[PDB]
Amino acid sequence: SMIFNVLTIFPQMFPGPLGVSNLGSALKKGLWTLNVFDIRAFANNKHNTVDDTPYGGGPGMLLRADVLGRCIDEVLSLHPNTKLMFTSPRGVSFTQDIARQTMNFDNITLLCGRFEGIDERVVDFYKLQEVSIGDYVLSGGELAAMVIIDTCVRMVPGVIGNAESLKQESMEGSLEYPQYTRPASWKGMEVPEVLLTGNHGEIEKWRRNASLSITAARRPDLL
Amino acid sequence: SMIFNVLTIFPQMFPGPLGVSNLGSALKKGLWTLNVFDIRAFANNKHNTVDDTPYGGGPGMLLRADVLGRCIDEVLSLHPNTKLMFTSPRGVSFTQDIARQTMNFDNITLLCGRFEGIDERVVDFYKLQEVSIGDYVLSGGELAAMVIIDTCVRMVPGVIGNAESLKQESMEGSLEYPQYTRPASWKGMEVPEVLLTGNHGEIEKWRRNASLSITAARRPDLL
Ligand SMILES: Nc1ncnc2c1ncn2[C@@H]1O[C@H](CSCC[C@H](N)C(=O)O)[C@@H](O)[C@H]1O
Ligand SMILES: Nc1ncnc2c1ncn2[C@@H]1O[C@H](CSCC[C@H](N)C(=O)O)[C@@H](O)[C@H]1O
Ligand SMILES: [Cl-]
Ligand SMILES: [Cl-]
Ligand SMILES: [Cl-]
Ligand SMILES: [Cl-]
Repeated sequence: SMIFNVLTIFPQMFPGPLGVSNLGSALKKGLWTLNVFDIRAFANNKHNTVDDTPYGGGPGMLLRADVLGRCIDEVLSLHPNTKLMFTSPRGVSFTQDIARQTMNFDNITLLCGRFEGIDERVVDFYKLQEVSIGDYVLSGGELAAMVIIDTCVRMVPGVIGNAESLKQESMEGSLEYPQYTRPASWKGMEVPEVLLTGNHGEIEKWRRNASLSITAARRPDLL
Repeated sequence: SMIFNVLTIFPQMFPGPLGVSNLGSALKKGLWTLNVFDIRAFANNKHNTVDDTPYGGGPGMLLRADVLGRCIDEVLSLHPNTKLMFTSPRGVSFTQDIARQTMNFDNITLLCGRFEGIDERVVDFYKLQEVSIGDYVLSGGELAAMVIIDTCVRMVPGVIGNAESLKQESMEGSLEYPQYTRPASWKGMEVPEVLLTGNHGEIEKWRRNASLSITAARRPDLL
């Protein structure tokens, strides 16, 4: 019920990080599905060439519209209502919220850029939704796609523990409070005593106030 | 001259995306170095256990300070001036700028969180610099570390073509203009004529104004 199609010239990168731990076992269980399309296999030319120099001059290469179009058209023949997305620094900033909106579609397609990007006609023709994972420049869209997929699949019911998932949701808009586990003492540093009292009321008070204080100090924008 | 130490419970994920294309060949050439430390190998216990339930209650698990400390101390014995960083949603927002500051150190260590995070004592004792790659929740720090490394290594001289690199720098603070390559016509859509005239002056004017218009429409914050 959660299908992601990844379009990439590096299919052997995938599943990669998406293949371990909860994501990976949820993938084996079939709680989500990952289809990785190799863009190169859709190159009709005798060259097998996916990229070419840009019209107008300037350095680098650009993914071609004909190759991309064949690949995307294949994806559309298989999944005609897929939500078409393009990893791009030029796109809207990915957030937990965009992640949730993205999941209201149950079939999502992520095009991974390489080189200097893709021919603009592909973006306009297919109305690709451009998405940036942040204000930094990656070498390719593959990491961005993995980031988007991990974020989304983490919220598919059954992928992570229910309690963890509910706690994560309820903490949204706040920074995580300090957390501790064994050993009791480490390099002479001890765990705050309240957390060792079993006093649920006081522990929860302490956590709320720590989160509140940390949030105001570092992410006041989260109000 | 650019050394990254990645601390992770999933060493087999790496190099992964960092191992392909320019990053990968620069890694083989030795323009940067990647040391992936397996946190599990530093678990002294008979259990081989890196994580444990948090003091004070609440769901999930947390990476232990004793295990992390042994691993990080090993890293410090080898690289005593390494810049210690921790992937965390609670951290400062990674940007091209933080990436450049990060590169003024030539030895960087990235701790990858898993589960609910790590024992806070580790953050305070080692003064870890917390870094978020965006306002979304990943399953682990590994993708964040890859994102940080890719961003940084992309600016190491010799990793990508000089011309591309200079163009990227000069376009900072602006959104990328529309780009085109062959074929001339695709699904009845043609390339803007100015880009086919060879007129460098007019092409550059057109690009500047497209970038300016797109930036104002979507990222006015980039002034
Ligand atoms: N922050 C980011 N978010 C999402 N995708 C990104 C990204 N940074 C790079 N990419 C991906 O990596 C590819 C190559 S980078 C493109 C560089 C180009 N000079 C430009 O400024 O746009 C992009 O096409 C895109 O798919
Ligand atoms: N946006 C982000 N940037 C950097 N690291 C992130 C991240 N999202 C998750 N992580 C990493 O993934 C690990 C597990 S997620 C931790 C979840 C916890 N409830 C919390 O809110 O902090 C984190 O310890 C961190 O290393
Ligand atoms: Cl591949
Ligand atoms: Cl569909
Ligand atoms: Cl592993
Ligand atoms: Cl050092």
